[PDB]
Amino acid sequence: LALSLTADQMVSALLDAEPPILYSEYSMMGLLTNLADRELVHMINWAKRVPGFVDLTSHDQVHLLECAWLEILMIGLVWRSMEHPGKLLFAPNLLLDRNQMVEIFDMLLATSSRFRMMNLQGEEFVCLKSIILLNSGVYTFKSLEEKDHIHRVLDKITDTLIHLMAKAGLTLQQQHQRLAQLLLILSHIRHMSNKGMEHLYSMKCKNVVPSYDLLLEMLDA
Amino acid sequence: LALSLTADQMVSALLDAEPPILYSEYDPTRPFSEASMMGLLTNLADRELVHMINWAKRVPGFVDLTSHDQVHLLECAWLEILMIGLVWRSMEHPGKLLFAPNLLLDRNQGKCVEGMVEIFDMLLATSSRFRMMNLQGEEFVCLKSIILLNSGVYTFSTLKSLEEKDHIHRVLDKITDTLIHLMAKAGLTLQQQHQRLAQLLLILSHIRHMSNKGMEHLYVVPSYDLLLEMLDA
Ligand SMILES: O=S(=O)([C@@H]1C[C@@H]2O[C@H]1C(c1ccc(O)cc1)=C2c1ccc(O)cc1)N1CCCc2ccccc21
Ligand SMILES: O=S(=O)([C@@H]1C[C@@H]2O[C@H]1C(c1ccc(O)cc1)=C2c1ccc(O)cc1)N1CCCc2ccccc21
Repeated sequence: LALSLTADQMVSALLDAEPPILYSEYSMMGLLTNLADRELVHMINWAKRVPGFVDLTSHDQVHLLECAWLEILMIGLVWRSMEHPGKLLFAPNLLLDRNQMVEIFDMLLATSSRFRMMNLQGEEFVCLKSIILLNSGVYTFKSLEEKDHIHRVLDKITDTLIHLMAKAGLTLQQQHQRLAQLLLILSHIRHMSNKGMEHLYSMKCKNVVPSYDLLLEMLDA
Repeated sequence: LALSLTADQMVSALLDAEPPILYSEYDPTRPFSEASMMGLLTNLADRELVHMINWAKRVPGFVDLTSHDQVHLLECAWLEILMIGLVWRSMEHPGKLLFAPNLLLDRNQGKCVEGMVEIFDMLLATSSRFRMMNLQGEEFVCLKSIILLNSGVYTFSTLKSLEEKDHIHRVLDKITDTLIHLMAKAGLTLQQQHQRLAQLLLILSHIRHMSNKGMEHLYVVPSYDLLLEMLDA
Protein backbone atom coordinates (compact mmCIF):
# COMPACT_ATOMS: atom_id res chain seq x y z
CA LEU A 1 0.00 0.00 0.00
CA ALA A 2 2.86 2.32 0.86
CA LEU A 3 4.20 2.18 -2.70
CA SER A 4 0.83 3.16 -4.19
CA LEU A 5 0.55 6.32 -2.10
CA THR A 6 0.57 9.66 -3.87
CA ALA A 7 2.71 12.55 -2.57
CA ASP A 8 -0.37 14.13 -1.00
CA GLN A 9 -1.25 10.85 0.72
CA MET A 10 2.29 10.44 2.00
CA VAL A 11 2.35 13.96 3.44
CA SER A 12 -1.09 13.55 5.02
CA ALA A 13 -0.02 10.26 6.61
CA LEU A 14 3.18 11.67 8.10
CA LEU A 15 1.47 14.83 9.35
CA ASP A 16 -1.24 12.77 11.11
CA ALA A 17 1.43 10.56 12.71
CA GLU A 18 3.29 13.59 14.14
CA PRO A 19 3.86 13.23 17.91
CA PRO A 20 2.76 16.01 20.22
CA ILE A 21 5.16 18.50 21.74
CA LEU A 22 5.78 17.28 25.27
CA TYR A 23 6.52 19.26 28.42
CA SER A 24 9.22 18.47 30.92
CA GLU A 25 8.07 17.32 34.36
CA TYR A 26 9.12 20.24 36.56
CA SER A 27 19.00 18.29 37.54
CA MET A 28 19.06 19.20 33.86
CA MET A 29 20.30 15.77 32.77
CA GLY A 30 17.45 14.27 34.78
CA LEU A 31 14.86 16.49 33.11
CA LEU A 32 16.22 15.71 29.64
CA THR A 33 16.44 11.94 30.21
CA ASN A 34 12.84 11.92 31.50
CA LEU A 35 11.70 13.95 28.44
CA ALA A 36 13.59 11.73 25.99
CA ASP A 37 12.11 8.62 27.64
CA ARG A 38 8.57 9.93 27.15
CA GLU A 39 9.48 11.02 23.62
CA LEU A 40 10.71 7.49 22.85
CA VAL A 41 7.27 5.97 23.60
CA HIS A 42 5.68 8.31 21.04
CA MET A 43 8.48 7.63 18.56
CA ILE A 44 7.72 3.89 18.38
CA ASN A 45 4.11 4.62 17.76
CA TRP A 46 5.03 7.23 15.17
CA ALA A 47 7.46 4.84 13.46
CA LYS A 48 4.73 2.19 13.11
CA ARG A 49 2.75 4.82 11.15
CA VAL A 50 5.49 5.75 8.67
CA PRO A 51 4.36 4.18 5.37
CA GLY A 52 6.20 0.94 4.68
CA PHE A 53 7.77 0.58 8.14
CA VAL A 54 5.39 -2.12 9.39
CA ASP A 55 5.98 -4.15 6.21
CA LEU A 56 9.46 -4.91 7.56
CA THR A 57 10.28 -7.70 9.95
CA SER A 58 10.34 -6.85 13.65
CA HIS A 59 14.12 -7.37 13.59
CA ASP A 60 14.59 -4.80 10.85
CA GLN A 61 12.22 -2.34 12.51
CA VAL A 62 14.28 -2.54 15.71
CA HIS A 63 17.54 -2.17 13.80
CA LEU A 64 16.34 1.02 12.07
CA LEU A 65 14.94 2.47 15.29
CA GLU A 66 17.88 1.36 17.15
CA CYS A 67 20.21 3.46 14.68
CA ALA A 68 17.96 6.49 14.15
CA TRP A 69 16.54 7.29 17.62
CA LEU A 70 18.85 10.13 18.70
CA GLU A 71 18.84 11.64 15.17
CA ILE A 72 15.02 11.74 15.31
CA LEU A 73 15.11 13.31 18.77
CA MET A 74 17.63 15.91 17.49
CA ILE A 75 15.79 16.78 14.32
CA GLY A 76 12.64 17.30 16.35
CA LEU A 77 14.53 19.59 18.75
CA VAL A 78 16.00 21.65 15.86
CA TRP A 79 12.51 21.97 14.31
CA ARG A 80 11.01 23.12 17.63
CA SER A 81 13.72 25.72 18.15
CA MET A 82 13.67 27.28 14.65
CA GLU A 83 11.77 30.40 15.75
CA HIS A 84 13.93 30.90 18.88
CA PRO A 85 17.32 32.09 17.60
CA GLY A 86 20.11 31.36 20.04
CA LYS A 87 18.01 28.90 22.10
CA LEU A 88 17.10 25.20 22.05
CA LEU A 89 13.43 24.45 22.78
CA PHE A 90 13.77 21.08 24.47
CA ALA A 91 10.23 21.69 25.75
CA PRO A 92 8.02 24.78 26.00
CA ASN A 93 8.96 24.89 29.68
CA LEU A 94 12.58 23.92 29.01
CA LEU A 95 14.11 26.51 26.69
CA LEU A 96 17.91 26.67 26.94
CA ASP A 97 20.58 29.10 25.80
CA ARG A 98 24.22 28.17 25.22
CA ASN A 99 25.38 29.38 28.62
CA GLN A 100 23.21 26.63 30.12
CA MET A 101 28.47 19.70 25.75
CA VAL A 102 28.55 23.23 24.42
CA GLU A 103 30.02 21.99 21.10
CA ILE A 104 26.91 19.87 20.47
CA PHE A 105 24.66 22.69 21.64
CA ASP A 106 26.29 25.00 19.07
CA MET A 107 25.87 22.36 16.38
CA LEU A 108 22.18 22.01 17.16
CA LEU A 109 21.82 25.81 17.08
CA ALA A 110 23.55 25.97 13.66
CA THR A 111 21.15 23.37 12.29
CA SER A 112 18.15 25.38 13.51
CA SER A 113 19.58 28.52 11.89
CA ARG A 114 20.05 26.61 8.63
CA PHE A 115 16.43 25.38 8.63
CA ARG A 116 15.38 28.96 9.38
CA MET A 117 17.49 30.35 6.51
CA MET A 118 15.92 27.78 4.19
CA ASN A 119 12.38 28.42 5.49
CA LEU A 120 11.93 24.71 6.09
CA GLN A 121 8.24 23.76 5.93
CA GLY A 122 6.59 21.28 8.26
CA GLU A 123 5.66 19.04 5.30
CA GLU A 124 9.33 18.91 4.36
CA PHE A 125 10.28 18.30 8.01
CA VAL A 126 8.12 15.24 8.40
CA CYS A 127 9.51 13.76 5.15
CA LEU A 128 13.11 14.27 6.32
CA LYS A 129 12.37 12.68 9.73
CA SER A 130 10.95 9.66 7.91
CA ILE A 131 14.07 9.53 5.69
CA ILE A 132 16.30 9.36 8.76
CA LEU A 133 14.24 6.48 10.18
CA LEU A 134 14.48 4.41 7.00
CA ASN A 135 17.97 5.42 5.88
CA SER A 136 20.18 5.52 8.95
CA GLY A 137 20.29 1.79 9.55
CA VAL A 138 19.76 0.46 6.03
CA TYR A 139 23.46 0.10 5.11
CA THR A 140 24.20 -1.89 8.27
CA PHE A 141 21.75 -4.76 7.99
CA LYS A 142 14.68 -11.51 3.33
CA SER A 143 17.37 -8.93 4.08
CA LEU A 144 17.69 -8.35 0.34
CA GLU A 145 13.94 -8.04 -0.14
CA GLU A 146 13.81 -5.83 2.97
CA LYS A 147 16.50 -3.43 1.73
CA ASP A 148 14.83 -3.27 -1.66
CA HIS A 149 11.52 -2.31 -0.02
CA ILE A 150 13.20 0.36 2.12
CA HIS A 151 14.81 1.97 -0.90
CA ARG A 152 11.54 2.01 -2.84
CA VAL A 153 9.84 3.77 0.11
CA LEU A 154 12.76 6.18 0.25
CA ASP A 155 12.24 6.92 -3.48
CA LYS A 156 8.57 7.52 -2.73
CA ILE A 157 9.61 10.12 -0.13
CA THR A 158 11.96 11.80 -2.63
CA ASP A 159 9.11 11.99 -5.11
CA THR A 160 6.94 13.54 -2.34
CA LEU A 161 9.59 16.18 -1.50
CA ILE A 162 9.84 17.10 -5.19
CA HIS A 163 6.06 17.24 -5.54
CA LEU A 164 5.79 19.53 -2.52
CA MET A 165 8.37 21.88 -4.02
CA ALA A 166 6.78 21.89 -7.47
CA LYS A 167 3.40 22.69 -5.88
CA ALA A 168 5.12 25.60 -4.07
CA GLY A 169 6.23 27.03 -7.43
CA LEU A 170 9.94 26.16 -7.37
CA THR A 171 11.55 25.83 -10.80
CA LEU A 172 13.02 22.46 -11.66
CA GLN A 173 16.53 23.66 -10.91
CA GLN A 174 15.37 24.97 -7.54
CA GLN A 175 13.63 21.69 -6.75
CA HIS A 176 16.78 19.66 -7.11
CA GLN A 177 19.00 22.26 -5.45
CA ARG A 178 16.71 22.34 -2.41
CA LEU A 179 16.42 18.55 -2.36
CA ALA A 180 20.22 18.31 -2.18
CA GLN A 181 20.34 21.05 0.49
CA LEU A 182 17.90 19.22 2.72
CA LEU A 183 19.54 15.84 2.44
CA LEU A 184 23.03 17.24 3.07
CA ILE A 185 21.85 18.53 6.45
CA LEU A 186 21.07 14.86 7.23
CA SER A 187 24.82 14.26 7.20
CA HIS A 188 25.18 16.95 9.88
CA ILE A 189 22.38 15.38 11.94
CA ARG A 190 24.22 12.07 11.79
CA HIS A 191 27.41 13.77 12.94
CA MET A 192 25.59 15.40 15.87
CA SER A 193 23.98 12.06 16.83
CA ASN A 194 27.34 10.29 16.89
CA LYS A 195 28.86 13.05 19.03
CA GLY A 196 25.80 13.04 21.35
CA MET A 197 26.20 9.28 21.71
CA GLU A 198 29.89 9.84 22.49
CA HIS A 199 28.97 12.51 25.02
CA LEU A 200 26.36 10.32 26.73
CA TYR A 201 29.10 7.73 27.20
CA SER A 202 31.64 10.20 28.60
CA MET A 203 28.97 11.39 31.07
CA LYS A 204 28.64 7.77 32.34
CA CYS A 205 25.11 7.51 30.92
CA LYS A 206 25.53 4.48 28.66
CA ASN A 207 22.43 3.11 30.44
CA VAL A 208 19.97 5.62 28.93
CA VAL A 209 20.58 4.41 25.35
CA PRO A 210 17.64 2.13 24.41
CA SER A 211 18.87 -1.41 23.83
CA TYR A 212 17.81 -3.73 21.02
CA ASP A 213 15.64 -5.72 23.44
CA LEU A 214 13.98 -2.59 24.82
CA LEU A 215 13.02 -1.44 21.34
CA LEU A 216 11.82 -4.91 20.33
CA GLU A 217 9.68 -5.14 23.42
CA MET A 218 8.30 -1.60 23.07
CA LEU A 219 7.49 -2.36 19.42
CA ASP A 220 5.73 -5.66 20.16
CA ALA A 221 3.65 -3.88 22.81
CA LEU B 1 35.07 32.61 -11.37
CA ALA B 2 34.20 29.26 -9.80
CA LEU B 3 30.45 29.88 -10.00
CA SER B 4 30.78 30.87 -13.66
CA LEU B 5 31.75 27.30 -14.64
CA THR B 6 29.37 25.21 -16.72
CA ALA B 7 28.45 21.67 -15.64
CA ASP B 8 30.84 20.25 -18.27
CA GLN B 9 33.69 22.50 -17.07
CA MET B 10 33.05 21.46 -13.43
CA VAL B 11 33.26 17.76 -14.29
CA SER B 12 36.47 18.35 -16.31
CA ALA B 13 38.03 20.36 -13.49
CA LEU B 14 37.24 17.67 -10.91
CA LEU B 15 38.42 14.79 -13.12
CA ASP B 16 41.75 16.51 -13.88
CA ALA B 17 42.25 17.18 -10.15
CA GLU B 18 42.05 13.54 -9.08
CA PRO B 19 44.87 12.36 -6.80
CA PRO B 20 47.11 9.44 -7.75
CA ILE B 21 46.75 5.90 -6.47
CA LEU B 22 49.55 5.15 -4.02
CA TYR B 23 51.13 1.86 -3.06
CA SER B 24 51.46 0.44 0.43
CA GLU B 25 54.89 -0.52 1.78
CA TYR B 26 56.30 -3.31 -0.35
CA ASP B 27 56.53 -6.82 1.12
CA PRO B 28 55.54 -6.15 4.74
CA THR B 29 55.78 -8.91 7.30
CA ARG B 30 52.74 -11.17 7.04
CA PRO B 31 50.54 -12.16 8.97
CA PHE B 32 50.00 -8.68 10.39
CA SER B 33 49.82 -7.79 14.03
CA GLU B 34 47.59 -5.03 15.31
CA ALA B 35 50.45 -2.55 15.53
CA SER B 36 51.84 -3.52 12.13
CA MET B 37 48.58 -3.22 10.21
CA MET B 38 47.91 0.14 11.87
CA GLY B 39 51.44 1.22 10.95
CA LEU B 40 50.86 0.34 7.31
CA LEU B 41 47.48 2.07 7.26
CA THR B 42 48.72 5.17 9.05
CA ASN B 43 51.70 5.42 6.62
CA LEU B 44 49.46 5.12 3.58
CA ALA B 45 46.93 7.65 4.96
CA ASP B 46 49.72 10.11 5.84
CA ARG B 47 51.00 10.07 2.27
CA GLU B 48 47.52 10.21 0.74
CA LEU B 49 46.92 13.36 2.80
CA VAL B 50 49.52 15.46 0.95
CA HIS B 51 47.90 14.68 -2.39
CA MET B 52 44.48 15.36 -0.85
CA ILE B 53 45.50 18.98 -0.11
CA ASN B 54 46.69 19.34 -3.72
CA TRP B 55 43.36 17.97 -4.92
CA ALA B 56 41.41 20.21 -2.54
CA LYS B 57 43.11 23.35 -3.87
CA ARG B 58 41.78 22.45 -7.34
CA VAL B 59 38.15 21.90 -6.24
CA PRO B 60 36.44 25.00 -7.73
CA GLY B 61 35.72 27.54 -5.03
CA PHE B 62 37.94 26.00 -2.35
CA VAL B 63 40.80 28.52 -2.67
CA ASP B 64 38.35 31.47 -2.54
CA LEU B 65 37.98 30.71 1.17
CA THR B 66 40.35 31.94 3.84
CA SER B 67 43.21 29.65 4.87
CA HIS B 68 41.53 29.16 8.26
CA ASP B 69 38.26 27.98 6.67
CA GLN B 70 40.14 25.74 4.23
CA VAL B 71 41.88 23.93 7.10
CA HIS B 72 38.59 23.68 9.04
CA LEU B 73 36.94 21.94 6.05
CA LEU B 74 39.83 19.53 5.71
CA GLU B 75 39.87 18.82 9.46
CA CYS B 76 36.24 17.78 9.24
CA ALA B 77 36.42 15.90 5.90
CA TRP B 78 39.76 14.15 5.57
CA LEU B 79 38.77 10.71 6.84
CA GLU B 80 35.49 10.72 4.91
CA ILE B 81 37.50 11.64 1.77
CA LEU B 82 39.97 8.80 2.33
CA MET B 83 37.05 6.40 2.92
CA ILE B 84 35.08 7.31 -0.20
CA GLY B 85 38.31 6.84 -2.17
CA LEU B 86 38.73 3.42 -0.57
CA VAL B 87 35.16 2.42 -1.37
CA TRP B 88 35.55 3.57 -4.99
CA ARG B 89 38.81 1.64 -5.45
CA SER B 90 37.09 -1.42 -3.96
CA MET B 91 33.94 -1.57 -6.13
CA GLU B 92 35.20 -4.24 -8.49
CA HIS B 93 36.58 -6.41 -5.63
CA PRO B 94 33.54 -7.70 -3.74
CA GLY B 95 34.22 -8.80 -0.18
CA LYS B 96 37.55 -6.90 -0.20
CA LEU B 97 38.95 -3.44 0.49
CA LEU B 98 41.62 -2.23 -1.95
CA PHE B 99 43.59 0.05 0.33
CA ALA B 100 46.31 -0.01 -2.38
CA PRO B 101 46.98 -2.13 -5.45
CA ASN B 102 49.36 -4.14 -3.29
CA LEU B 103 47.11 -4.08 -0.13
CA LEU B 104 43.83 -5.88 -0.74
CA LEU B 105 42.24 -6.92 2.55
CA ASP B 106 39.23 -9.08 3.26
CA ARG B 107 37.02 -8.99 6.34
CA ASN B 108 38.97 -11.57 8.35
CA GLN B 109 41.96 -9.27 8.06
CA GLY B 110 40.01 -6.48 9.70
CA LYS B 111 39.74 -8.56 12.87
CA CYS B 112 43.48 -8.06 13.45
CA VAL B 113 42.69 -4.60 14.89
CA GLU B 114 40.11 -4.95 17.65
CA GLY B 115 36.99 -3.00 16.65
CA MET B 116 38.13 -2.45 13.09
CA VAL B 117 35.99 -5.23 11.65
CA GLU B 118 32.77 -3.36 12.33
CA ILE B 119 33.96 -0.39 10.23
CA PHE B 120 35.42 -2.85 7.71
CA ASP B 121 31.94 -4.35 7.21
CA MET B 122 30.42 -0.87 6.85
CA LEU B 123 33.02 0.02 4.19
CA LEU B 124 32.29 -3.20 2.30
CA ALA B 125 28.55 -2.47 2.45
CA THR B 126 29.15 0.98 0.94
CA SER B 127 31.23 -0.46 -1.89
CA SER B 128 28.47 -3.00 -2.58
CA ARG B 129 25.98 -0.13 -2.62
CA PHE B 130 28.04 1.81 -5.16
CA ARG B 131 28.31 -1.34 -7.28
CA MET B 132 24.55 -1.86 -7.09
CA MET B 133 23.98 1.76 -8.19
CA ASN B 134 26.61 1.58 -10.97
CA LEU B 135 28.28 4.68 -9.59
CA GLN B 136 30.12 6.52 -12.34
CA GLY B 137 33.53 8.12 -12.02
CA GLU B 138 32.15 11.55 -12.91
CA GLU B 139 29.56 11.16 -10.12
CA PHE B 140 32.21 9.97 -7.64
CA VAL B 141 34.30 13.12 -8.07
CA CYS B 142 31.25 15.28 -7.51
CA LEU B 143 30.41 13.40 -4.31
CA LYS B 144 33.92 13.65 -2.99
CA SER B 145 33.84 17.44 -3.54
CA ILE B 146 30.48 17.70 -1.77
CA ILE B 147 32.05 16.02 1.32
CA LEU B 148 34.90 18.53 1.30
CA LEU B 149 32.62 21.57 1.18
CA ASN B 150 29.73 20.27 3.28
CA SER B 151 31.25 18.30 6.13
CA GLY B 152 32.58 21.37 7.92
CA VAL B 153 30.31 24.10 6.63
CA TYR B 154 27.78 23.98 9.51
CA THR B 155 30.46 24.51 12.17
CA PHE B 156 32.03 27.70 10.83
CA SER B 157 29.22 36.11 13.33
CA THR B 158 30.57 38.61 10.78
CA LEU B 159 29.60 39.77 7.31
CA LYS B 160 32.64 37.99 5.91
CA SER B 161 31.72 34.73 7.66
CA LEU B 162 28.21 34.76 6.20
CA GLU B 163 29.69 35.50 2.76
CA GLU B 164 32.00 32.47 3.18
CA LYS B 165 29.03 30.22 4.00
CA ASP B 166 26.94 31.69 1.17
CA HIS B 167 29.81 31.02 -1.24
CA ILE B 168 30.09 27.41 -0.06
CA HIS B 169 26.38 26.78 -0.52
CA ARG B 170 26.44 28.33 -3.99
CA VAL B 171 29.30 26.03 -5.07
CA LEU B 172 27.43 23.05 -3.56
CA ASP B 173 24.39 24.09 -5.65
CA LYS B 174 26.61 24.10 -8.75
CA ILE B 175 27.83 20.60 -8.03
CA THR B 176 24.17 19.53 -7.59
CA ASP B 177 23.45 21.09 -11.00
CA THR B 178 26.44 19.14 -12.36
CA LEU B 179 25.25 15.78 -10.98
CA ILE B 180 21.83 16.36 -12.53
CA HIS B 181 23.38 17.38 -15.85
CA LEU B 182 25.38 14.14 -15.91
CA MET B 183 22.25 12.11 -15.16
CA ALA B 184 20.06 13.86 -17.75
CA LYS B 185 22.85 13.62 -20.30
CA ALA B 186 22.98 9.87 -19.64
CA GLY B 187 19.26 9.60 -20.56
CA LEU B 188 17.67 9.27 -17.10
CA THR B 189 14.14 10.62 -16.76
CA LEU B 190 13.52 13.58 -14.41
CA GLN B 191 11.99 11.16 -11.90
CA GLN B 192 15.04 8.92 -12.10
CA GLN B 193 17.31 11.94 -11.86
CA HIS B 194 15.91 13.18 -8.58
CA GLN B 195 15.71 9.67 -7.14
CA ARG B 196 19.34 8.93 -8.00
CA LEU B 197 20.55 12.28 -6.59
CA ALA B 198 18.80 11.55 -3.30
CA GLN B 199 20.21 8.01 -3.17
CA LEU B 200 23.76 9.32 -3.70
CA LEU B 201 23.44 12.09 -1.11
CA LEU B 202 21.95 9.72 1.49
CA ILE B 203 25.04 7.49 1.18
CA LEU B 204 27.00 10.54 2.37
CA SER B 205 25.25 10.25 5.74
CA HIS B 206 26.59 6.71 6.09
CA ILE B 207 30.14 7.78 5.15
CA ARG B 208 29.95 10.46 7.85
CA HIS B 209 28.85 7.75 10.29
CA MET B 210 31.84 5.59 9.39
CA SER B 211 34.18 8.55 9.71
CA ASN B 212 32.77 9.36 13.15
CA LYS B 213 33.21 5.72 14.25
CA GLY B 214 36.75 5.53 12.89
CA MET B 215 37.72 8.93 14.26
CA GLU B 216 36.62 7.72 17.67
CA HIS B 217 39.31 5.05 17.50
CA LEU B 218 41.93 7.47 16.16
CA TYR B 219 40.90 9.73 19.12
CA VAL B 220 47.47 9.85 13.67
CA VAL B 221 44.96 12.67 13.30
CA PRO B 222 46.49 15.52 11.23
CA SER B 223 46.87 18.68 13.32
CA TYR B 224 45.55 22.10 12.35
CA ASP B 225 49.17 23.22 11.99
CA LEU B 226 50.10 20.33 9.70
CA LEU B 227 47.18 21.03 7.38
CA LEU B 228 47.89 24.77 7.36
CA GLU B 229 51.57 24.18 6.54
CA MET B 230 50.64 21.75 3.77
CA LEU B 231 48.12 24.26 2.37
CA ASP B 232 50.62 27.12 2.22
CA ALA B 233 53.20 24.89 0.52
O1 LIG C 1 24.38 15.42 23.26
S1 LIG C 1 23.79 15.47 24.60
O2 LIG C 1 24.33 14.60 25.68
C1 LIG C 1 22.00 14.90 24.36
C2 LIG C 1 21.51 15.11 22.90
C3 LIG C 1 20.31 16.05 23.08
O3 LIG C 1 20.77 16.77 24.20
C4 LIG C 1 20.95 15.72 25.12
C5 LIG C 1 19.71 14.82 24.93
C6 LIG C 1 19.43 13.55 25.70
C7 LIG C 1 18.97 12.40 25.04
C8 LIG C 1 18.69 11.24 25.75
C9 LIG C 1 18.89 11.24 27.14
O4 LIG C 1 18.63 10.11 27.87
C10 LIG C 1 19.36 12.38 27.78
C11 LIG C 1 19.61 13.53 27.06
C12 LIG C 1 19.19 15.22 23.75
C13 LIG C 1 17.76 15.38 23.42
C14 LIG C 1 16.76 15.08 24.37
C15 LIG C 1 15.41 15.26 24.05
C16 LIG C 1 15.10 15.73 22.79
O5 LIG C 1 13.82 15.88 22.45
C17 LIG C 1 16.07 16.00 21.83
C18 LIG C 1 17.41 15.87 22.13
N1 LIG C 1 23.70 17.15 25.13
C19 LIG C 1 24.49 18.13 24.43
C20 LIG C 1 23.75 19.47 24.26
C21 LIG C 1 22.92 19.88 25.45
C22 LIG C 1 22.86 18.87 26.60
C23 LIG C 1 22.41 19.26 27.90
C24 LIG C 1 22.34 18.33 28.95
C25 LIG C 1 22.71 17.00 28.74
C26 LIG C 1 23.18 16.62 27.47
C27 LIG C 1 23.26 17.54 26.40
O1 LIG D 1 37.59 3.59 10.17
S1 LIG D 1 38.95 3.36 10.65
O2 LIG D 1 39.51 4.28 11.72
C1 LIG D 1 40.03 3.79 9.16
C2 LIG D 1 39.29 3.56 7.84
C3 LIG D 1 40.34 2.76 7.03
O3 LIG D 1 40.71 1.86 8.04
C4 LIG D 1 41.20 2.78 9.01
C5 LIG D 1 42.17 3.60 8.14
C6 LIG D 1 43.15 4.51 8.74
C7 LIG D 1 43.17 5.87 8.49
C8 LIG D 1 44.16 6.67 9.06
C9 LIG D 1 45.09 6.07 9.92
O4 LIG D 1 46.07 6.83 10.50
C10 LIG D 1 45.08 4.73 10.18
C11 LIG D 1 44.12 3.93 9.59
C12 LIG D 1 41.63 3.57 6.90
C13 LIG D 1 42.06 4.13 5.60
C14 LIG D 1 41.06 4.35 4.64
C15 LIG D 1 41.38 4.85 3.41
C16 LIG D 1 42.72 5.07 3.07
O5 LIG D 1 42.95 5.58 1.82
C17 LIG D 1 43.76 4.89 4.00
C18 LIG D 1 43.43 4.40 5.30
N1 LIG D 1 39.41 1.70 10.95
C19 LIG D 1 38.83 0.53 10.31
C20 LIG D 1 39.92 -0.43 9.78
C21 LIG D 1 41.05 -0.79 10.79
C22 LIG D 1 41.09 0.16 11.98
C23 LIG D 1 41.92 -0.12 13.07
C24 LIG D 1 41.97 0.73 14.18
C25 LIG D 1 41.19 1.88 14.23
C26 LIG D 1 40.36 2.19 13.15
C27 LIG D 1 40.30 1.34 12.03
